[PDB]
Amino acid sequence: KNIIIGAMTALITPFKNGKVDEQSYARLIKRQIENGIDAVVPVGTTGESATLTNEEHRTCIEIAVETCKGTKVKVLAGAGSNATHEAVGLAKFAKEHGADGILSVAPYYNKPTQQGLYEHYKAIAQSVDIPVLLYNVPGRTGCEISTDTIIKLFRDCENIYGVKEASGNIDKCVDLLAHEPRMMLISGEDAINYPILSNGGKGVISVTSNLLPDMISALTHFALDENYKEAKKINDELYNINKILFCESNPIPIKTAMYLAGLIESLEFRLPLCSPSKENFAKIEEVMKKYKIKGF
Amino acid sequence: KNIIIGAMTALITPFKNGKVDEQSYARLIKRQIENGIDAVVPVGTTGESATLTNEEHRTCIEIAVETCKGTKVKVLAGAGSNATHEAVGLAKFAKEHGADGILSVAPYYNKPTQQGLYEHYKAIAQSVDIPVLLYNVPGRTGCEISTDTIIKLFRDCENIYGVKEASGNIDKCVDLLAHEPRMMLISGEDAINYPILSNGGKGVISVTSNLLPDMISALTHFALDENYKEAKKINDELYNINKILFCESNPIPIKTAMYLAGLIESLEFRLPLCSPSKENFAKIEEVMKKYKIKGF
Amino acid sequence: KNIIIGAMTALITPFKNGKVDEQSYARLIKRQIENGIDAVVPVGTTGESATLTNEEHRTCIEIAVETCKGTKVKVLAGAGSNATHEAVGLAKFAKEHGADGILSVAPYYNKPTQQGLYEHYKAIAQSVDIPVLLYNVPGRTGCEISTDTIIKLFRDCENIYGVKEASGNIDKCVDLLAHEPRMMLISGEDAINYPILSNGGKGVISVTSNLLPDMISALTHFALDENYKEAKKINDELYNINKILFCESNPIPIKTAMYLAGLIESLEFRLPLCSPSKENFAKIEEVMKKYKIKGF
Amino acid sequence: KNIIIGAMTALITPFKNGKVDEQSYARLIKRQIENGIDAVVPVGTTGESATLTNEEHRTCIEIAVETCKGTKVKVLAGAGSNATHEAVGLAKFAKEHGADGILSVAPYYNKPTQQGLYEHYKAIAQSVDIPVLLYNVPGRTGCEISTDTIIKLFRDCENIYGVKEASGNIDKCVDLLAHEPRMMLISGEDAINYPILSNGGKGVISVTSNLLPDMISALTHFALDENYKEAKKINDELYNINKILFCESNPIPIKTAMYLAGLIESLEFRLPLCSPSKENFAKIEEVMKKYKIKGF
Ligand SMILES: [Mg+2]
Ligand SMILES: [Mg+2]
Ligand SMILES: [Mg+2]
Ligand SMILES: [Mg+2]
Repeated sequence: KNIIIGAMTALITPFKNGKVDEQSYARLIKRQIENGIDAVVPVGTTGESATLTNEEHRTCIEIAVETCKGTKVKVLAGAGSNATHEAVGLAKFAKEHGADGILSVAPYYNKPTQQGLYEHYKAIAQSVDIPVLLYNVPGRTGCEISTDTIIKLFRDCENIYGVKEASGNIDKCVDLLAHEPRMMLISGEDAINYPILSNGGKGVISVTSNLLPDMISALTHFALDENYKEAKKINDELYNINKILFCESNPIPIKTAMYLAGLIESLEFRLPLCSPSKENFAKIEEVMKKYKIKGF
Repeated sequence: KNIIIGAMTALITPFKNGKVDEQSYARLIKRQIENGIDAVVPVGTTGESATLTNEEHRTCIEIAVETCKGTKVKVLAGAGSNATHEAVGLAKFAKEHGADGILSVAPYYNKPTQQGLYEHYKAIAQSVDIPVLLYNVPGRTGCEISTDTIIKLFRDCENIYGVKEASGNIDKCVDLLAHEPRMMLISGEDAINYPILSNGGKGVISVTSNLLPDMISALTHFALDENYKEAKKINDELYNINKILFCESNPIPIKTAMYLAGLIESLEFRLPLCSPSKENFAKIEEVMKKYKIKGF
Repeated sequence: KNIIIGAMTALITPFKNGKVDEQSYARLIKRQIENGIDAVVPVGTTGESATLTNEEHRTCIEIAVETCKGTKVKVLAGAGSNATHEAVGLAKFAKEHGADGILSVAPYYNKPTQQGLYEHYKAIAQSVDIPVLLYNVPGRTGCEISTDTIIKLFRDCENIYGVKEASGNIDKCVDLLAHEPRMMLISGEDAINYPILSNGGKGVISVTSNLLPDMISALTHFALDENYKEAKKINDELYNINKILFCESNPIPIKTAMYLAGLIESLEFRLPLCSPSKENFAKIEEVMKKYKIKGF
Repeated sequence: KNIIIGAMTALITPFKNGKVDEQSYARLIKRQIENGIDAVVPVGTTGESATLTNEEHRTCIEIAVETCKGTKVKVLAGAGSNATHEAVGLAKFAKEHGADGILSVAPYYNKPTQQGLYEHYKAIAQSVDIPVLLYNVPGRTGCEISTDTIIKLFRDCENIYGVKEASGNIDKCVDLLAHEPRMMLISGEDAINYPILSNGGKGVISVTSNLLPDMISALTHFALDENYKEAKKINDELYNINKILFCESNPIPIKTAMYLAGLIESLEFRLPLCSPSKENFAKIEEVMKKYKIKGF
C-alpha cells in the first residue's frame, strides 16, 4: 500500500476580514516545510472545515499542493462528511486538486452503525486511487470506528492504509497493531504522541506543530529511528503546551497561540467558534513563554 | 412569547429509488394530523437531515407547510447547522416558506464553547420573527448547552422560547424549570416523556409517534390536563417499544417499524445509515405485535 | 410484603474528640421525629459508615431504636458490605437490636456480576425476617444492579420490597415501575425527589432532610397524596441547597451545614473525610441563608 | 528512596471447601518465583481482599513472607482501606509480619476529596518505615488520585515511592513522569503493560502473571533493559488473553483460567463473587489455547 506517514500538521486557516488569508496560509505552510515536517493537512478540523465553503475548501487544498510542490512534503487533504454521497464527492474533488491523500473523519452526529461505517468508507475508497486515512474522534463525532471495522476496511480496500486516532485509548492502539501490524497508526492526540509511536505508530497529525513544528517533527523522527529516550524527552517537555492547547475546544487555543506569537495577523474565528476567555488567554500566553517559537 | 408545544412528531423521510417519496411524505403527515398530533417536525435528525440536499430540504418543508394548511397543526421545521452562517440561512429559509417555527440543534462535531453557543443562537434568533426552539443532544453533538446558556438565551432573545432535551438528565430539567419556569421544556426522549411532562414540561417531539401517534397524543394531552395516572399508564405501556426503537441508531429502528407496519413501501436509508440487523429486525417485529398500529 | 416508605433521613453521625457524640445523636433523631419524618437511617453512607467500628455501628443502631421507641417512626438500619458473609452478619445483628428493616448497599469495589449480586442479596434476605431495601448508587460502588436483577430479587425473595436509587437515571425508574409496579422505589437523590415521586416512587432517603426535615417531609406527603403542584413547588425551592450539599462528597457539605446552623457542636470527620475548602465553606453559608432551618 | 519495582504478581487466593488453601498458596507463590518474578502481592484485589478475614489476611501475607525466604523476591503486601485508622493498622501489621512494602488502594466508596486523600496516605506513610505504593483504580473506587496529589505525596513522605495505575489513561502516565520523573510508575493494566513501561515505568503488578508468569517477567525485563522490540512482541502476543481475563470482573476470569489449566484445584469464590457464565467460561478456555502455560 502507498502510505503517508511521519510528522504531519493540521493547519489552522487564518482569516482576515472574514476571508481566508491566502498569503498567511502559504507563509505558514512554508514555515512547516522549513522545519522538517513530512506532510500537511489542509482544511481539517483544526482548519475550521465546518465553517468553510466548498470554494474555500478548494482554495486551501490548492495552496497547500502548490506550496509543497517540489519538496518532499505531502498534502493529506481533509475530505470527510457524515453524508456518504458528499464524502465521495469531497474525496474525488481533493484528488483533482493535487492532494497526495485524504483524511476522512468518521460520520458525525447521525451515529452510523459499524456496518454503515464500513459501507461509507468502502464507497469513498472506490471513488479515488489515492491513499485514504481514517479519522476516529468519538468525543466529537458521537460514534466509534471499532477495531474490527478499521481492520476489515484496511484489508478489503487498497487505499485505506491506517487510521488517525484521537480517543485517548492506548489499549485500542495496542489492539490495532497487535491484530493488524501492517497498518499505519497515526496519533491525533499531541499529549500522547510518544506512547503511540513507541508501540509502532508511524506518525502524528498534530495541533501543537502549528506553533512548534520543529519540536513535533524532531519528536516523530526520533521515535521512528528508535531513539526513544530523546523522543520521550521532547514529549515530556511538550506536555504543558499540549494540554493548554485544549483548555478550550480546538482550534481556539492554537489560533490564540499563533496570534500571540505573531505568526498570524488577526485572532479571527468563524462562528460558532470565538475568542477564548480572558483567563485562558493569559494561561495560553504564560505557557507559551517557556518554549522558543520558530519564526518565518 | 409565541410558542409551539404539545404532542409533536419528528417525521421520518421515506425514500423510493434513492429519491424522496413526496407522496408518502404527505400521506404520512396527514396520518399524524388525523391522530391528534399538534405539530410535525420535517427534516430533523429522524428525517435524515444529514443526507438530504438543500433542494429536498425545502421540498419536505414545503410539503409539511402545505398539508398542514387549513388545520391547526403547526410546522416546526428543522433548520440547524454547525456553521452559524448556514444555520441563519436555514432559519431564514424556513420562515420565508411558511414554517411556524424552527428546531435548531446545537452545533455538532465542532464543539463551540458556551459563549460561542450563545452567539450562535443569538444570530439565529435575530434573523427571524418566528419561534426558535433549542435542541440539546450531547450524545450526538458532542456539546452541551448549559442550563445558564439556555436560560440566558430564553431571557435575551424573545423568539427563543424553550429547549428540546435529549440528555438523559432529569436533574437538568429540574434545574431549568426551577430557575426559569416560563420556558417551554420539550421532551426529546420518548422513554422519559412522562417524567419530563410531570415536572412542568409542556410537550414532546417524539420518535414513537411516527408509528403510534394516537398513543403519544393521548399521553401528552393527559399530562397537560394534569391527569397523571392516565398519562403515566400510557408511558408505562409504551416503554418496551420506546427502548427497542433505539436498539440501533435513530431512525434505523423506526423506519424498520414503519416498513414492517406497511406505512412506507421501501426500507431505504442513505449511507452511512443502513438497514439494521437481521436480529434487530426480528426483535423490532416482535415488540410491535403488542401495540395497535393505526393505518391510513 | 412488609414495607418501610415515606419521608426518611440518612442520619449524620456527629463526632466529639474522635468519639461518637451519643447525646447529640439522640437529639438529632428527636429533631427528625418532631418534623414529620417517617423513618431514620442510621449508619448509612451519610453517617460515615466506613469509618465507624462495629461497636459504634451497634451503638448508633441502638440509640436509633431507643429514640424511636413509642413513636411511629421506623428504623431502617444500614447493614451492607461488599463481603456477603459480613453483610449477613450485619443484617442478622441489625434485626436483633430492634431495627424495623435494613438498607443494604450494593457490594462496592469488588464489582460482582449480576449473578453474584443476586446470590449476595438472596443470602441477606433469607438471613432475616424484616424488610430489606436494596441501595443502588453506581457512582460510589462501581457496579449497577440491573432492572432485571432488582425485579428477580423482588419476586424471589420475600423480604426484599424495593430499591433506593441514586443513579441519576429516570429512564431506569420508568423501567422498574413499568415492569414491576408493586415495588417500592425510594429516591436517593434529593434534587430529583419530585420526579421520582411523580412516577410512582413511595418515599425518599434524604440528605437535605438532616438540615430541613420539615420541608422534605412536606414534599413527600404532598406527593404521596397526589397534590403534585404542591410537591413540585417545594422541590423547585430546594434545588439550590440540594445541589450545594454535594459540592464536595457527601456527607462533607451536610455536616458543614449542620455545624453552621448550630445543630452539631463540632465539625469533625474521620479521615479520609475532612473539612471542606474555604471556598465551599463560604458557598454553603450562602445558600443556607435562603431557608428557615428548624431548631430543637 | 527504597523502592520495589520490576515484574510483580497480584496473587490469587485459592479456596477449598470455604477455607484458604494455604498449601496451594505457597505452591503458586514458588511457581511465580521459579519464572522470573521480582515480587508478589498477597491479598490485593486479585486476591479477593474484601472477603478475607483479618487473620486470613495475616495468613496469606505470612505464607508469602515464608515462601520468599531465601529468594530475592519481595513481598508487596496489600494493606489498604477506605478508613484511615484501619489503613494505618493494616500497614503496621503487614510490616510486623515481614513484608517488604505496602500496596495501599485508594479509599473506595466514601469518595474522599483530594485534600482527604493526602492526609490519608500521609498517616499511612508516617505509620511505617517500609516503602508505600499508591494504588489508583477509579473504576472500582469511585475516586481519582490527582496527579498533583500523587506528586505531593511522593515529595513529602520518604517511604511513598510511586503509584500503581489502573485508569486506562495513558495521558495521565505522561503527566506523572513528565512532572515527577523520579517516581516509580507501575502498570496495573496488563494489556498496556508495554506502553506504560516504554514511557519510563519501572514495573508491573500483574493479573496475567498468575497464569503466564514467564511471559510477563520476560516482557518487564526486556523493557527494563531497554529492549523495546522484544517487550512489544510479548505484549502484542498477550493482548488476547489480557482482555479475556477481564470479560468478567477480576479475579473471576483468572481463577477460571487457573482451574482450566489445572493450577488451582477447585473453582471456588467467596460471595458476592461467583463462577462466570457458561458463555464466558467457554471464551476463556478458547483464548487460553494459543499460549503455553507453565506448570509447576
Ligand atoms: Mg474541493
Ligand atoms: Mg398553520
Ligand atoms: Mg381537557
Ligand atoms: Mg456525593
